[PDB]
Amino acid sequence: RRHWPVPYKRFDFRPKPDPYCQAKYTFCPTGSPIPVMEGDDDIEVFRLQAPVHLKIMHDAIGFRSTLTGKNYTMEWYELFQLGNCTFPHLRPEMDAPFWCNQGAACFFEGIDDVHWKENGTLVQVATISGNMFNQMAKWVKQDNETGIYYETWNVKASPEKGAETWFDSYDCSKFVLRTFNKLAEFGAEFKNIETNYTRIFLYSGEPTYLGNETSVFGPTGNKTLGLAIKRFYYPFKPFLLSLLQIFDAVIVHKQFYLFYNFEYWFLPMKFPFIKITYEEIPLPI
Ligand SMILES: *[C@@H]1O[C@H](CO)[C@@H](O[C@@H]2O[C@H](CO)[C@@H](O[C@@H]3O[C@H](CO)[C@@H](O)[C@H](O)[C@@H]3O)[C@H](O)[C@H]2NC(C)=O)[C@H](O)[C@H]1NC(C)=O
Ligand SMILES: *[C@@H]1O[C@H](CO)[C@@H](O[C@@H]2O[C@H](CO)[C@@H](O)[C@H](O)[C@H]2NC(C)=O)[C@H](O)[C@H]1NC(C)=O
Ligand SMILES: *[C@@H]1O[C@H](CO)[C@@H](O)[C@H](O)[C@H]1NC(C)=O
Ligand SMILES: *[C@@H]1O[C@H](CO)[C@@H](O)[C@H](O)[C@H]1NC(C)=O
Repeated sequence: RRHWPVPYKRFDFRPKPDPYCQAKYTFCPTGSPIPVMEGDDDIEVFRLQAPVHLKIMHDAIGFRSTLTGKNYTMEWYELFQLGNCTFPHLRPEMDAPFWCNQGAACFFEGIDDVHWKENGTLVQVATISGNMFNQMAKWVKQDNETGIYYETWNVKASPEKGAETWFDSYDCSKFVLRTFNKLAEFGAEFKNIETNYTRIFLYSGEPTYLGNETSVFGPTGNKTLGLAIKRFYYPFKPFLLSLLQIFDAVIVHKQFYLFYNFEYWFLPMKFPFIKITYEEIPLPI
């Protein structure tokens, strides 16, 4: 009882992070506000990729202007890093597991060439007007305030072509693709370069909707299933014992519990279970 992929749910505003969520490394340490370009400016648009399952890459977009002279980096990643966006914390004063899963956009001056050219990619893909850029900027702000949480897993029926997709992730690469589609809306024209992205895939049958955080944990909810989800999540955080628990839940018993849109789903795992691909997603036309 649904359409093929569950759509990503947006919000009217971005809440402040709970004080329980603290980062070891600060999010967007050099982030400057997005400047306003001159309309007739020429802004080179660069593809940026670097390593974070041998090929797990981080994506970002570069901008260089001819009038400003300076260049800039733009990315979208986790406020408290990947693990906190993928698995929750269990606190004893709460029936429900707590997440620090917020991701957001980061924009700052300068492009660190060595960071991307060493073990990654740095290639110009477009040239847009300042006007376009400014318009793009506006969209980013809206996006930054409506798409507030980071999601790791792409959930698909099988590695085959044409296989049904249950869930799309919402990470850095998806942000880059959103920006490029938006630029395409303005009429921007991309070079024809092979652009491959990292995608972390879970393979399962049709998911089942288990419920929101109050429909599962708390007084008006199932107890056995809540303790089941808790027992599923506990090994993913503080070793060998946890590895065996994870292998038994995911491989032997073919079970996954997916947090998506702040709701809980069940994934009947299958096939190669967890694959990390580096596949082509073409630039928009
Ligand atoms: C998208 O939304 C996020 C979250 O609301 C914004 O993140 C915030 O970005 C600013 C600067 O970009 C951060 O402030 C910085 O703090 C460091 C030290 O903490 C300082 O060295 C910098 O000079 C700057 O003051 C801020 O911490 C960060 N996080 C939060 C929770 O506010 C982001 O700026 C937004 N991006 C866009 C393009 O709208
Ligand atoms: C993931 O989130 C946890 C929970 O907020 C962070 O762990 C806290 O980190 C602060 C600062 O280092 C410590 O003072 C707290 O004691 C930690 N709490 C717990 C429960 O571990 C953690 O830093 C986050 N992960 C990353 C990579 O930033
Ligand atoms: C960005 O500008 C710096 C100089 O400030 C330069 O070292 C770097 O190569 C530039 N990168 C790109 C992609 O233009
Ligand atoms: C990019 O992905 C395609 C799949 O569409 C694959 O055939 C190709 O080998 C990949 N290229 C690289 C450099 O990994």
